[PDB]
Amino acid sequence: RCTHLENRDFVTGTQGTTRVTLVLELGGCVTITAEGKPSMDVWLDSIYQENPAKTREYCLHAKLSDTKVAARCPTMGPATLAEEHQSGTVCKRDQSDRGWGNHCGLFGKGSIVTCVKASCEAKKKATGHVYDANKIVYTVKVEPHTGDYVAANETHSGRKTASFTVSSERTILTMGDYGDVSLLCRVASGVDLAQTVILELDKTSEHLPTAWQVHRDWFNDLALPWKHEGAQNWNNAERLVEFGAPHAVKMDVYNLGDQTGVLLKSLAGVPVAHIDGTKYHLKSGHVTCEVGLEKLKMKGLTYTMCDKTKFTWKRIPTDSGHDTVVMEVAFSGTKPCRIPVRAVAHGSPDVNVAMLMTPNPTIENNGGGFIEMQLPPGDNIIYVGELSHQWFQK
Amino acid sequence: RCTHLENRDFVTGTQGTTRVTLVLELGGCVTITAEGKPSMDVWLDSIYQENPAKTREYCLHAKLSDTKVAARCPTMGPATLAEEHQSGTVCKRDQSDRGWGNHCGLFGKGSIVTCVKASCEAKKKATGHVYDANKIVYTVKVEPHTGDYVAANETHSGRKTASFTVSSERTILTMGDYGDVSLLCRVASGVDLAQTVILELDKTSEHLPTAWQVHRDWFNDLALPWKHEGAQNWNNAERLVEFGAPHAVKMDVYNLGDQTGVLLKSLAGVPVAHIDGTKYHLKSGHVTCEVGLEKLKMKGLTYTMCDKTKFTWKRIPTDSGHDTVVMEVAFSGTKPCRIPVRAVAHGSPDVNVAMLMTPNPTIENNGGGFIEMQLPPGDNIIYVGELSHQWFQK
Repeated sequence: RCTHLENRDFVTGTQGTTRVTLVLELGGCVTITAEGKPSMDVWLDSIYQENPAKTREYCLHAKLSDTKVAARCPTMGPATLAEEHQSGTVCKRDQSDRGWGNHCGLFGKGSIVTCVKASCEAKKKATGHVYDANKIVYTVKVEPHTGDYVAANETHSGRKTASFTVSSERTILTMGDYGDVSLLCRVASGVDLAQTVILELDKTSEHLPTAWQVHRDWFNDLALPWKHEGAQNWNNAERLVEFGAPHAVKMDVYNLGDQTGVLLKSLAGVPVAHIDGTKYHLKSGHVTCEVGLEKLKMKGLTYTMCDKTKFTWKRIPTDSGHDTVVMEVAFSGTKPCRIPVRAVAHGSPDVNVAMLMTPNPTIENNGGGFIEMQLPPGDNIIYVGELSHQWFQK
Repeated sequence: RCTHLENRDFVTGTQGTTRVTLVLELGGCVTITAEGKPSMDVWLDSIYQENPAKTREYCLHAKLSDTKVAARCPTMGPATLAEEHQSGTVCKRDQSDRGWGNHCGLFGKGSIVTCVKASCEAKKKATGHVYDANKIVYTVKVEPHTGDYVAANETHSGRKTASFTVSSERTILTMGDYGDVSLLCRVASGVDLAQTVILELDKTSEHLPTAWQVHRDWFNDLALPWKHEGAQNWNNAERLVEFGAPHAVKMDVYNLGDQTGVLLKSLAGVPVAHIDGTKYHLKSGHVTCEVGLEKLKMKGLTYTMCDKTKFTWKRIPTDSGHDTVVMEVAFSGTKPCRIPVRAVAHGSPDVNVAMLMTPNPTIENNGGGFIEMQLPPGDNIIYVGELSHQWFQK
């Protein structure tokens, strides 16, 4: 959740910097590191609104019923059945080729209308929701970068959270023993959340997708029948119906079937949005923080060095990703000790080249001893006391 | 089925014409009329092949099962589960973001493939058939134009049929008592019936359409998984599957759902082809006939005129459509009599202007006495003996 996340920046300062101003986008993480304070990771974990507002619904499959055909003789009048008074029904008026051998009198064209009742099928609804900047929640998380951490989904009593609305952006956070990071987070959505919609389908028992963040323009002009929250019936039922020509005095009525394919066509390469029932997640957004570290303290520098021998390599210094070396160690002897780390560049043994992200590495009780250092390029030798390993830097 | 059909031509001759050469397209009708013979209607009723050849099938909805995920550590190797040996299965290879907190060792990208089994759903097949000129059947129908007929779907022992293959186009036809129309019909398909296909869906209990005559090019490049007649499994299953990105070591697999809408989209305004189980109907085609009437005879001219009074109007001379006047009459007295018809143009009473399509109109037992005449333009008076009615001609 930070050595992991490919989207990792650092931020470093003069000791007499004490504000930092970042942007955090989603599921990027930043490691802030600063002279004589402990490196923190800050990151933006979640944007969402709970019970967002429902928008129009869309029919993806029509239920057609009661084909109604009424037709008049070519002088007589024009025809009507009065179900074109009603809604959630689809009606075409044609003229039918009418003679004698079709119960008429004059040879001519003999006005005809057929209507049909259009309802939507059991669970083939598609449902918008809209966001309100005033109701949305931005979640930043701080966690010290000491790596007395766990593996990628197990919390931690240092590792704290701050939740910002638009309307409240000024939390202070207690980092186990290290003191207080302050946060100030000017919220910034992305689009007009009156121009942006979470679109949902019904979970139709497959490996098929449920949900998409999508512009409110595109949604609103979709090719489908629609209503607002549980309404009478459907406007634009005719989007899903089509009529035959008239033979005689009958006129065929068709269901252009199931738009599910058609919609997921539309949505090709739109990536799916996320949802925890209540909580609707934005996929897009960022937030911009003033991270106030005038008030962190070091991991207890109050401790005596680990006996320089009793270390063994939990993890071989391995390439990190983000342009650092990281290593775990086990040190069997005494308990809470400050660790002796150092590394040096062939040529020059009397000068330490280790630039630590892991400033005052300790081995604690439960455990500890992850080290992240950045090293000059070339053949170096890394030392945790006497324990050593090679390193080449590219 | 001929005063009805908007698509009616006539053909008329010198008495010493005896061949006629027509084209008949489908569900157009021609009325041939000729000095001192009885007017016939000829027309092309049906083109079809029985049990046409099946082509590829197309899947309109996939059944996905057994998502199989296998992934390797970023030095280790590349990954395989061996279900990408198999077919009717869909496999993507990605690289997954792999670290320490994902059971690995090196920080890197750690080759992963997931496969899924793709079968097609209960009755969501789409099925071509192809035509063979050698196997197709062209049906012409002759029926005398005396209108001792019925109403638009009740046969008649005069009204005869001739069925032409490519390979046999020379029937002679016995018209009740009138003699023999000969027919010679040089068959002409339309498209290469190796470039033309009846496309079918499964009758999915709606007012939805089943069938379409369609070019074999378009069909063959459709966006769907396919097999030949009941095969192992499906090629191009991947047309209907799509994969998530890889989180960790898992990689999501999706069903782009139901192509029915998508296909009927494609087919918008293609009009539906027809099918009687065995018999597949072309919607397009025509056939070109030499109609040999050197051998028709008149309705029995052997009869005495109807008493000129005892006629009453079954149907008022009404506009036909096709540029003729048509009328029915009832004549209560004696029985088989030849009818006295005539009409005249204000100005000039001593000269008959009635040009009959209904040359030797009789009233028979069961019944009779439909008259179709064509009249010069202006105020005329039509007379069946003494019975009379006005006519204006435009």
